[PDB]
Amino acid sequence: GPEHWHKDFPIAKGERQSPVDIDTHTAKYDPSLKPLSVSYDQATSLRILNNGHAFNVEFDDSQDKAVLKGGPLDGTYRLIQFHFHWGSLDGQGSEHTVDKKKYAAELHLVHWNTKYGDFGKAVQQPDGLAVLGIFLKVGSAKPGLQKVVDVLDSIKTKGKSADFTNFDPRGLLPESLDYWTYPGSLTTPPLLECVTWIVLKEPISVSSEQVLKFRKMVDNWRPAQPLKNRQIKASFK
Ligand SMILES: [Zn+2]
Repeated sequence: GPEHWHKDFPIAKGERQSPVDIDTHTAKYDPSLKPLSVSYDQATSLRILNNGHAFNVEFDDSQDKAVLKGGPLDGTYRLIQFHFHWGSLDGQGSEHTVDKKKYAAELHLVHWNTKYGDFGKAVQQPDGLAVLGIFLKVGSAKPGLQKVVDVLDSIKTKGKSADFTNFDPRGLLPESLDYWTYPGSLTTPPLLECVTWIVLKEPISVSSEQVLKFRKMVDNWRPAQPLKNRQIKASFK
């Protein structure tokens, strides 16, 4: 596991690895950051599948039917999938941290830069993927989330999948798209340094009834990585 990733994947000791802690004092507000555009009105989900590390909802990236522009990014990024990381106890579970503070879970909406013509060729570049990072606090319910948790048992174990259509990812957004952003990597192997992270300040809510159905596979995240030379910029003053 994570301590012995550097064996098979030596990018793991790299100068741009993710996730990172976000000490808010140093995270200086950049006003050249345009604001965050999200066109998901024609997002076409295909499958939900437990891959024996987490569960991924797959999307149709055949054309610009669900795209991410603005923020720090040059061009159009296509939604390809989203998946979660989550813990055992609930004061642990998120990949990223804020002043060392940790959420129950983190939701990662993954997009790839159409400059490069598919995910395969995108993952090979520094500006290849843009990953939209959203925290989960446990609290008020999430109707957006409810359509997911429902079907979690028709994929109990590693390898099982399902049809999963007309899922609307905009149900997973918070009311504030204020964000920190830094250059980083996949949090899981192959840990490729091909990612412009977009971590949102505002978490969403999920009910206790929702986090328990997500286990009935725990602590499936990765420790804070060294920030090295990198600046974290912030969209909010
Ligand atoms: Zn992830």
